[PDB]
Amino acid sequence: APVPLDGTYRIEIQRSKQTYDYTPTPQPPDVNTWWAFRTSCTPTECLAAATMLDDNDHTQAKTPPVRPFLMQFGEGQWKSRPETVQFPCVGPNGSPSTQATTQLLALRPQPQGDLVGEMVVTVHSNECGQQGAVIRIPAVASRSGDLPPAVTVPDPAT
Amino acid sequence: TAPVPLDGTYRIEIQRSKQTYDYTPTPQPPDVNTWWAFRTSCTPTECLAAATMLDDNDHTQAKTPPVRPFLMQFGEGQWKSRPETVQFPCVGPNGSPSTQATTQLLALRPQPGDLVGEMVVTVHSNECGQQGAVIRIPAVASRSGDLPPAVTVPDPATI
Repeated sequence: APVPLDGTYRIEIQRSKQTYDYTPTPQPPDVNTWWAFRTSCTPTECLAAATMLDDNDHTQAKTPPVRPFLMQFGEGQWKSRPETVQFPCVGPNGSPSTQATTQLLALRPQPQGDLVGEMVVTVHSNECGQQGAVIRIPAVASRSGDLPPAVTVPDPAT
Repeated sequence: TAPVPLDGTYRIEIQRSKQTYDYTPTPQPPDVNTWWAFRTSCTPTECLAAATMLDDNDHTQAKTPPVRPFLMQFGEGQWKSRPETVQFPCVGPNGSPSTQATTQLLALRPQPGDLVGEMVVTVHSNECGQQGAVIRIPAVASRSGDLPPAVTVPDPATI
């Protein structure tokens, strides 16, 4: 004979505390993407461009053509341009919505030819109560071989 | 000859973003140079560094009164300090002085043994029309010798 639920109740869902049931693989899984990179260096500044490759086949360009990934080196790191991305979300009230975000990738080179850095997501609007929140996601890039013959990369300077 | 008279309402527009300094062979404004006594503590999980600020006239001495110890943490290929919430005076698009809420930090990327990076100032309020503006200032740090004997640095893991 449980005590009856009668009346107004506030229900509080503590999302910041959510956990996954143990599993020996990252949850959510990492996002792995393959890129054909090319670099153009003036004696003033360096730019790199990247064409996205297919996940089922790293020998082929991804179709339809993904916009070329532009990165610029400066102040010790590679950094892409902030992309203004809309983002679905759920507000503190349960109501689904969408919030405005800036996303970029920063990548810092290491001796052996690998890079380490992060993706940075910034929320600019407050539809879901997160205006001003900054999410950082660790990132690793490693060169796994040379350009695939079937794939062009445009000149970064153009 | 005699000029056309100024009579009536006039809008005056001052294009600050286009301000320039009269030529001078030194950076304007001048670089800010500051000296720091650093010490590092690395666990196999994460590394921290702390720094005591040294005196502007005499690099052998701690700056007084004691500046808060400069905390930096290494992660994802760089040294980064914690965002300091700093109020900043400013003038709005209307001329009225005011002050805006800013977040400031320093990021420093190590090089084969110097460091290079930037200070990042973010504006969080809109009293001067700059909410969301991000200012980046290039930064260079170089080790110019050892710890001065007259100067302690706290353990980074303290606090």
